[PDB]
Amino acid sequence: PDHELVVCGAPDAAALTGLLTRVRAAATALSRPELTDLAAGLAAAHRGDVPARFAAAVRDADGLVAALDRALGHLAEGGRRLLDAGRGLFLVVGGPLRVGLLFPGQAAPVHADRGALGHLPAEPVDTAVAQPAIIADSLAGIRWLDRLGARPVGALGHSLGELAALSWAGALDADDTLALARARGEAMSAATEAPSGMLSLRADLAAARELAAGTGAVVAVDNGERHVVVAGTRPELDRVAEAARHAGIEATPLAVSHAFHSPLMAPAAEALRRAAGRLPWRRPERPVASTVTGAWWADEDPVEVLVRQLTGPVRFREALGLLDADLLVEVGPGRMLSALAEAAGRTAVSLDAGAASAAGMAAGTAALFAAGAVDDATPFFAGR
Ligand SMILES: [Cl-]
Repeated sequence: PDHELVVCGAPDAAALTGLLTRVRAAATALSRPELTDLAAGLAAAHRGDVPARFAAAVRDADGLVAALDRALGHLAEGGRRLLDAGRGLFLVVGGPLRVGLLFPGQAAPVHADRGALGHLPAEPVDTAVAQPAIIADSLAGIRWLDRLGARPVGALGHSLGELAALSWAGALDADDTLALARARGEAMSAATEAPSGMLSLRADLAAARELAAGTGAVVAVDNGERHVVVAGTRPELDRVAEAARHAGIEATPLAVSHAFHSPLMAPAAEALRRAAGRLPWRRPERPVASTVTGAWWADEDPVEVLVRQLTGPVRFREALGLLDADLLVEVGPGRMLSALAEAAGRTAVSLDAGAASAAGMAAGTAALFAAGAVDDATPFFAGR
């Protein structure tokens, strides 16, 4: 792999300081192969009840020494919790922490991302292909969490990702979830009755509703105080873009040929209802914060919820606020939701399941171990 995962731990902070000092001395000038041997040994030796924990994803021995210097500096100042998702460095004394899962949906590319630089097109996703492709990578990430025995507090899924979150929660098996994703992507790829799309606003929900009022456009995706997407026909979107320029709000056209999460998706929701009502749904057994209802899942009919999902807004801000978690781990390809969660002020890292780079699998697994949601990092060293 291109990133190595280095874990260890000790009974308390003073003991962890001693151990990290020793690992730092031993790491200076190790070759890559030597680093892998050290890391594989440390994962074998530091598993089970490991009270105080360090984990880092590193490119090389110098990266490891850098990460240890940061962790040592932290402990020296009496710190007991250092969570740096963007550097894949995690240190926790007195855990476990609460870890929540994020299940992504389809990417939301900008139509013509400048470039000149703006201060001075992209093709839409093929949704019938993309939806089952993303769900397959998320189901691979759930298998990784199952191999590790992960113990998160709850999950949420963005749009499509709610299907994976329900599968993780036991409402539907993997094969049925993948088949439902195929059906959903086929339904949602059908043309809308008239040309339509989506427009991203750097603004909050009330500001978006003010710009959309009277235009025909509607809120499609509520991602947070800094990001709301509206949807509608092209004339409707043009009204909002004009209103946004007058109000001084940045409106960015997205590369999509559908007003997803608007009433123009009603025909697709009818087709989805047929596919969904044929499945042996079960009550979820783990907490799911729905981005359809903005509330915890509780005895809902899944057919009704997943059908009105298509026409109503994605309540990612509300669902993310419900999920009480010191650390979030994204379980899916890419880092779409970790980016969204970071923009809401939360700490998040992506496993980036199915990626060429082991960057995400090393960082994500480091986060799960240091937070105490998994007890054993040896699966990262298996079967290379
Ligand atoms: Cl709302």
